[PDB]
Amino acid sequence: KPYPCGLCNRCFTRRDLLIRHAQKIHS
Ligand SMILES: [Zn+2]
Repeated sequence: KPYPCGLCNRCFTRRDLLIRHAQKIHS
């Protein structure tokens, strides 16, 4: 899989978790 977040300096596991991370913290 695929999922770097650009708001908090990161790399990742599930998709749904990145969506719930930005859609729960950033916007
Ligand atoms: Zn973040």
